[PDB]
Amino acid sequence: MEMEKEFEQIDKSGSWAAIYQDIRHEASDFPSRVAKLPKNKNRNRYRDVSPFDHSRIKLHQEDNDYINASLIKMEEAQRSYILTQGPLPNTVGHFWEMVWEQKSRGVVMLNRVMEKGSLKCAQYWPQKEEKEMIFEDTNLKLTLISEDIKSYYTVRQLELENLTTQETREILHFHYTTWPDFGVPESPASFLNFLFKVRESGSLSPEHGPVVVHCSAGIGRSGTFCLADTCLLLMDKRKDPSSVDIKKVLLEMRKFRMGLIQTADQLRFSYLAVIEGAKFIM
Ligand SMILES: Cn1c2c(c3ccccc31)C[C@@H]1C[C@H]2[C@H](O)CN1
Repeated sequence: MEMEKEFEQIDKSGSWAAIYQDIRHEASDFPSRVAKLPKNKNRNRYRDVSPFDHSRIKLHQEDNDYINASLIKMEEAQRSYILTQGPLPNTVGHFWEMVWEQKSRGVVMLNRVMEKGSLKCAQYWPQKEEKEMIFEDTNLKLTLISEDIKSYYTVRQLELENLTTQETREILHFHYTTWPDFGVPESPASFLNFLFKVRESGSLSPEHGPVVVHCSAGIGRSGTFCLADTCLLLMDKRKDPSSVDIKKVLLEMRKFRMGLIQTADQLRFSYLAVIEGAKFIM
């Protein structure tokens, strides 16, 4: 079926939970043996969210190459994404090592450091120009260059330096600051405006490594971001945009990381975002 009328048909019939449970039943199951090794317990935020072995990002290190991060490679859309958990106190150096090694231009953050009165990720970037951060375990230096605070999101320019080679690179930090502590946004308008700002920066384009996108577990809000981006790109590429099937795209993405889209409300929100976004594109 088309999307917008399939949407109204699920609303009128109140069957979002049944649609979402079908997706959960059909989703891929692949091994995640490296994630579960005892030496990696303090590298995982949640015991039930792990990268598959076949798609995990490897650190260029011979001691321990493990990080909780996955490469989502969308062949028809010609887009790739790295989805990862919010960094932990003992993985902030690994996080920036990955950004460096994978040649990423942009980092997309969809959570606040504290939500619901608890810490959802480490403070992993500097908040003042004159107070830079040094990660001694991976030999990197990170400096805040500029910050632009808007009503729904903040954009930061960062300088990442590999202290071993003295090479430097400019990284863009895109921080969506207004996702509610509970539920999903009422309107997709600010989320779509944010997606378009990331696109306009070059951070999603083939001349760079994959964008790094995270929330707390790296599957819920993060899944919504890449699902909406890929569906909108396919609607622009194909002769028949009504052939784009959001459930089929989501199942394709779940071949590369488990659990993408965590609730039926996030699934409905993803439909809404793609529907409204397709009208603005034209
Ligand atoms: C524009 N730019 C540059 C750097 C940089 C670091 C942070 C923000 C912006 C930056 C470092 C050097 C020179 C230039 C170049 O673009 C890259 N290499």
